[PDB]
Amino acid sequence: HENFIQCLLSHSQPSHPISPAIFTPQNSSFSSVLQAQIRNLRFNSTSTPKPFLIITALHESHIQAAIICARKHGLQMKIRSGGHDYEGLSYVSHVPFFVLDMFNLHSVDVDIETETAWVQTGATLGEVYYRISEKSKTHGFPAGVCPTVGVGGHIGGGGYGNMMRKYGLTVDNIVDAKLVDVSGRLLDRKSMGEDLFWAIRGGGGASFGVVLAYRIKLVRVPETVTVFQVRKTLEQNATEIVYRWQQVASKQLPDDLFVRLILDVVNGTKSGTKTVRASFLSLFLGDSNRLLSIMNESFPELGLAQSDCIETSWIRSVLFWTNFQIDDPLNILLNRTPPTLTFLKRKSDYVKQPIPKNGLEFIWKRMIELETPQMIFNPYGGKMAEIPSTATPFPHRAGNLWKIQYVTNWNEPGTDAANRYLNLTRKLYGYMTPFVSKNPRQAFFNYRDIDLGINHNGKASFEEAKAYGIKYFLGNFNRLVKIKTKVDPGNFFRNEQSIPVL
Ligand SMILES: *c1c(C)c(C)cc2c1nc1c(=O)[nH]c(=O)nc-1n2C[C@H](O)[C@H](O)[C@H](O)COP(=O)(O)OP(=O)(O)OC[C@H]1O[C@@H](n2cnc3c(N)ncnc32)[C@H](O)[C@@H]1O
Ligand SMILES: CC(=O)N[C@@H]1[C@@H](O)[C@H](O)[C@@H](CO)O[C@H]1O
Ligand SMILES: [Cl-]
Ligand code: NA
Ligand code: NA
Repeated sequence: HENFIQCLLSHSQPSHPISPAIFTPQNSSFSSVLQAQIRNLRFNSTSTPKPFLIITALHESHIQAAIICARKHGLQMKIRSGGHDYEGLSYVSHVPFFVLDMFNLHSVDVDIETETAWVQTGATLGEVYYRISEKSKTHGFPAGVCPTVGVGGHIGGGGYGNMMRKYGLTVDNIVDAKLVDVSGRLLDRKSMGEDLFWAIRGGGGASFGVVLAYRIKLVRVPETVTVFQVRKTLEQNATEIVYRWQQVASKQLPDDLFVRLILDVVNGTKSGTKTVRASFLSLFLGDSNRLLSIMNESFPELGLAQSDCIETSWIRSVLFWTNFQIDDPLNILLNRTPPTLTFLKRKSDYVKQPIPKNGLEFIWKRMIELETPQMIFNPYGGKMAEIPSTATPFPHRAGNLWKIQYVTNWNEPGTDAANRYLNLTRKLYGYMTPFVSKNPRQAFFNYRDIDLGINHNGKASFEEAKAYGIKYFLGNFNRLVKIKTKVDPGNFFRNEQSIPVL
């Protein structure tokens, strides 16, 4: 790989030297640089394939170099921003590969006048939120809950958060972007064209190029927002409460109200026994009095009271939504490292019809017998129902009541232990089949699941890619494929779930 390392130095601009950005295993730095952006401990095992090199891009020129050199030397590049990829596809590969690490490109330039912000893809959601909140307590951006998530993957993959019912996705709130293409041209919306600007807003940036920055459209948040978390076990009538949630959370609750439902298995009231806990976690873009009127009318079964409501800034709602204390200092959002790392599996599903009470009691018995899997239900409807399926590569719009995330975490290392938790996760997904979308079984790209299929990027690539691509992108998969064939016909930008060429 020394002709590649030489091509990189060969392409170095003298204003921004590439050498301090190149790490090979002979640098004693290498291990911690690889490890710094790892967010799934499954992909930090000794047996996990390591890149032979990491470029920690310090300038647009380092990206241009890495693309041009990797391309003429036929090398697999993995782009990494926040490293949250649930499958580690940003830092893991079964062919020899290097990682282009974007974390040093984390500029956030907030313009409250135009309600916009130029955000480098190496920035985290927490840095973006922190930087908005420093200029204005009445602006925000409808992205994800996890402060350490990277902008690159989050927006690339169609990121959502607790204001999607009001403002839609992250990708519904982009005015411009900067991207380096297969040719090493630095492009913006204008030079990139509407096809590529569409593709990188939910179609997985890493199939099309290195996104350097999104220009994001900020949104108005109220001077006061309301949050709550209310927990109900099966013994507190959780079945009736969940059942009612299903009928209102996407369909009836005003667009200002997001009520997430987290389902997990906890110790019951009788010793040794387990029960299902239904946690209702909410952001209301408004005050407790309007919320309490909504909930008394549309969802009284939750028993939401004034004592459940916390009123705070939009920025402190973010803290609350990531289990940080509501009085924590805001700069905790600048920590790029989560307080806990675990072994984890994620899958997703979409629900299009409410689960009958019989079906919920079914799920409670299955969840109690598998103990560890949890499910998170994220209501869609409001703006998510108003945007056409074609507006972004992300297709899941009207007709979807909610998105399920299957959440299985564990601490025990080793494949044997992994296989057990993966198996539990696959079983709950299996049980959920009749309740969730079918023909095809919809999936959310950002909840990446290699169980949906692996693109080996040879002869079979288009065939293999259909297996996850139709699930992620439904009928938009064909447009992604057309655009991929035009912007990257040689499939330089590839990964285990990349958009294939025709
Ligand atoms: C909470 C937590 C704790 C995690 C780890 C993930 C979360 C999350 N909460 C989320 C939420 O509330 N809403 C969401 O929509 N998603 C949430 N996620 C998932 C998260 O959005 C995805 O995992 C996302 O992909 C993370 O992005 P990242 O941190 O940038 O992750 P990677 O560096 O692993 O990259 C992911 C993926 O995108 C490609 N990529 C990264 N950077 C790129 C640039 N600059 N250009 C092009 N492509 C880029 C990577 O190659 C990889 O394929
Ligand atoms: C983030 C993390 O847990 N990384 C571990 C590191 O702590 C451990 O010491 C190292 C062996 O030296 O192996 C890594 O996977
Ligand atoms: Cl997560
Ligand atoms: Na290593
Ligand atoms: Na109402």
